[PDB]
Amino acid sequence: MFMREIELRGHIIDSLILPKVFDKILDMGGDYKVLEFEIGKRKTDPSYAKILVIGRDERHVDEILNELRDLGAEIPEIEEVELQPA
Amino acid sequence: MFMREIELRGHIIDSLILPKVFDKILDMGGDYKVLEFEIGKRKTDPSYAKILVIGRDERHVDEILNELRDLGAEIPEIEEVELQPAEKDMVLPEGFY
Repeated sequence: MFMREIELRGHIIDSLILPKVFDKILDMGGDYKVLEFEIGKRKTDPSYAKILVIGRDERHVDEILNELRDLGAEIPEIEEVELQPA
Repeated sequence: MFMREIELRGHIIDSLILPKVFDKILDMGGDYKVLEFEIGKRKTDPSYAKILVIGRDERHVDEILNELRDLGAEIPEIEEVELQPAEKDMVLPEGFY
């Protein structure tokens, strides 16, 4: 099984970024674990979430990744950060 | 300086609940610090947040907690509760900036 960790930075709180991300991951046969979650220090700053995505194999997982990038685009004010060797 | 710990439970994310809790505490002259945050296994499960509430004294913090208690009673997706500390004395004196 292959897994990669991604991070969502930005307006995580009142958006559907996370549910949408979670639905996508599961929709394609993957699973996730939220490894870190830090809320925006004041009700002003960017929260972030480190999500661990888990798959059968690297091509599988990456196919999910790429779709997760596409979601990042549409939903406004959320940045995706790569943690590992891209 | 007094502190009590509270916990929100339910649909923390995709709510405005958090910014509302924070706003209310700040409006009333307290400060808060988010201590823990746990997400459920599927978005249909409940998450929870532990938040420490800090005011000038117990009387006043109790005022805040009661406002926060009424907030949770209004919003249906979430319940609010207080946590008893494993420590008796929850007061801090002035200093520590």
